[PDB]
Amino acid sequence: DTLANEDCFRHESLVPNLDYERFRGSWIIAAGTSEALTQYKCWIDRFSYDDALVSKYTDSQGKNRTTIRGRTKFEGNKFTIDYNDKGKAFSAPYSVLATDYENYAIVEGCPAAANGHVIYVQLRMTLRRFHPKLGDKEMLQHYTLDQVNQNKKAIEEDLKHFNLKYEDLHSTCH
Ligand SMILES: NCCc1ccc(O)cc1
Repeated sequence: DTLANEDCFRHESLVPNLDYERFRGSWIIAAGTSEALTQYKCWIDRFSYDDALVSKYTDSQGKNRTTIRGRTKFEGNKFTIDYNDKGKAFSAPYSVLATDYENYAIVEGCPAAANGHVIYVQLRMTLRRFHPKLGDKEMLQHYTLDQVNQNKKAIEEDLKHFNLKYEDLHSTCH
C-alpha cells in the first residue's frame, strides 16, 4: 500500500531518478486524457520546499477560482499528494513519466476526479516567461499555448513513447 508497490500506474517512467529539487516550482496543466478534468481550467500546481503543494484552478468562464493545498511525498519519479479534505478527489499516487525540468513534464496518476486515470502535460509557469500583458483577458491561455508550441517537438516525442499524441488530449487551458 506504499508508492513502492502502487499498482494503478500503466507506464514506465523515463525519469526514475527524478531530481525533486529541480522538478519543484510552478506548472500549468495544458492537456490530458481525462474528460472529467476539463472542468478545472488552467490548473497551476506549485510544489515548494520539502513537501508543500498549492493547486489553483477556475471554472470554464474563469469564475470560482479555487485553491487546494496538500502535502507530497516523492520516491524517484513517484509522488503521492495528500490534499486537505477539500481536494480529496485529487489525492492520489502520481508518476512523472518524462520531463526536461526546465520546460515541460508528462505525468500519470490515479485520482477519483479523473475517473481513476489520467496522463497530462504540464508546462513550467515562471515570471521569467510570463508577462501579464495588462489588457489580456486570456493571460493564462496564451501563455500555455505558446509554451506548448515552443516545446512541441520534445513533448510530442515523449508522448509517442507512451503511445499518445498531443492532438489526442483534451485541452484543459483553453
Ligand atoms: N496535482 C494535479 C491534479 C490534476 C491533474 C490533472 C488535471 O487536469 C487537474 C488536476
